[PDB]
Amino acid sequence: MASLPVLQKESVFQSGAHAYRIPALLYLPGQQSLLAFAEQRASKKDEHAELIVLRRGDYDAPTHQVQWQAQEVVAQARLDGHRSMNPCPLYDAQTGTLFLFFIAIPGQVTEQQQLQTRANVTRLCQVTSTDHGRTWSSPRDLTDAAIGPAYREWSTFAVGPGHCLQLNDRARSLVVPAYAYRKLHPIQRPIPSAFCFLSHDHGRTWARGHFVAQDTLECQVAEVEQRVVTLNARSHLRARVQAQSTNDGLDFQESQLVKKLVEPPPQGCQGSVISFPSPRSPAQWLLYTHPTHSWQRADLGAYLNPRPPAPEAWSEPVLLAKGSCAYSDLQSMGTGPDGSPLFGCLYEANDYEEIVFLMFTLKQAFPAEY
Ligand SMILES: CC(=O)N[C@H]1[C@H]([C@H](O)[C@H](O)CO)OC(C(=O)O)=C[C@@H]1O
Repeated sequence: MASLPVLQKESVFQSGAHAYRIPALLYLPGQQSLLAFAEQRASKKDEHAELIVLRRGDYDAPTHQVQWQAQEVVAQARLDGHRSMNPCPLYDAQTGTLFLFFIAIPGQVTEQQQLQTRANVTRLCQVTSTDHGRTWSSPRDLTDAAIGPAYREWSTFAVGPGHCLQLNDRARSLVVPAYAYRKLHPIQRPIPSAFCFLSHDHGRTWARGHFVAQDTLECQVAEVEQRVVTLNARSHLRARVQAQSTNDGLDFQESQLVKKLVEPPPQGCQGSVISFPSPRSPAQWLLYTHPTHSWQRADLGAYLNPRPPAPEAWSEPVLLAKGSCAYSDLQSMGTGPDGSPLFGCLYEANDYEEIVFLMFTLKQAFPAEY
């Protein structure tokens, strides 16, 4: 009945003068340290988002523990008179440039307002850093160059939330997952769909990836063995929707509903997925974390997929945290102290009053595999 015994469990963000929701985790391999982002909201309500905070954590080897440095505001991540939300970090392994994509919405203008008004006022922004997050660039509002023509086709949009992807294609392309509320019917309300923002010139210029099966929300993507881009998305149904792309995220040919991966009643809850080298035919497996309770957001579980992307291959979950659990973001941290794949997990806990950092090896969560 207890949670899974892990290598680490520390509360990295807590309620105080501000509340903190919507976590993001980035593993800088050349540093052997993580970057944890989160929304610093004046309250726990979405419209009360304000800026994005950051904390750098450095993995100590002798102790197999991570040590976080004081939290700080990524002051640059924001547009004049706009709030910031949905941090989506990504490290370009080739140029060594750190990217932090985010959303900028005018003051306290709600999401709901944009939806029932069918008037998109959200803006796609990004900030870069060439010193591991120590200093950032001036914010770059990509709204025009990435969306442009389609901006009026959406009631509203958002990126992530969570870490992004960089394919191992000829050009090492950046893939920023997302979803959008598309105005398709004159009467029927706009239905959201997942999709990815693509870039093949290392952030110079972006492009919109094509949508997936209707009714998909926040999502994440991971690459796996020829070469595919599996995407896991939140849905208003009662289970996760996943899809595969064989053309580097430009289109998703296959799209199914995975019943083994449940979703809470309202409109589900953001979950997270990543891939890692396979311990033992396929070169990689997938790991996913999301609440396992079916009525509410609680009991964050970890799911394993040893035959990606076969839907039915997903495993039964393992309890990572008992009680109130919401959003989360995973990260492949390489080889763990016990020679198993190492994982870094950031998750929303206790009625959104703290964001917890979890660290465990594949051997701890899925011993059955060994
Ligand atoms: C950009 C934004 O406001 N995202 C919000 C998201 C969104 O409303 C839903 O995915 C429908 O699109 O919902 C939730 C949530 O706790 O479930 C918090 C997020 O901050």
